[PDB]
Amino acid sequence: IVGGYTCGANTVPYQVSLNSGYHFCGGSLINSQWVVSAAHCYKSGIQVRLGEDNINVVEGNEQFISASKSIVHPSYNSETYNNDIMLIKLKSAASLNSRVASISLPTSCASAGTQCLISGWGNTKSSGTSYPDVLKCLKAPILSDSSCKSASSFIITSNMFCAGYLEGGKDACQGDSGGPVVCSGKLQGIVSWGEGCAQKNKPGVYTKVCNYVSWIKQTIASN
Repeated sequence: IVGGYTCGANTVPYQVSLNSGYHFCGGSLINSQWVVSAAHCYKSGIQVRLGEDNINVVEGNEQFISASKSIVHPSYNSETYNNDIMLIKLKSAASLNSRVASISLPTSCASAGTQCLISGWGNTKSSGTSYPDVLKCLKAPILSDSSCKSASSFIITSNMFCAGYLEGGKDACQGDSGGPVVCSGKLQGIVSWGEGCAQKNKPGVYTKVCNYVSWIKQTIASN
């Protein structure tokens, strides 16, 4: 996260870190047995780390659980990043508490102008590389599709939405992928892609979760 702030230990209880010997993506806990992330974060042998703040220090509230199965969206297109969403089922149910909680799925889609919270352990520099060990936070608004496309020239589908500041300076970045975008208490987006980080007229692009509620619910009910 670029231009954000230190969230504070466990203030984002649904935030998860996907670990394959090292942190490589974020994710969101939607219930005791399931986590949602981006399809481009797919990897074999994933260990889900919940209740994390400093990812390099055992602080006492962590739960390390291996993934039993991963399901990438049936129509995920790695070239355009369309349908960039994936579900991960935990080998065992997580213990829910004040530090580890689930985030609600949306009922309706969020509209332009709505403020959202984006979090992650990704790069903090727009130019250069500097990875934080503690969770970073960023409040950013949803931009209208027209405003986004006109300014960025990005090729976006109806399964994506932009959020951020056209003036630049604040944005998600590498390492934040798969992370949550929460607006009004609901998971409305997943950190998906963009052009560089925090650049002018180049806001972040996120997977529009409200378009996948049916798939998510049906998949978890049958698995």
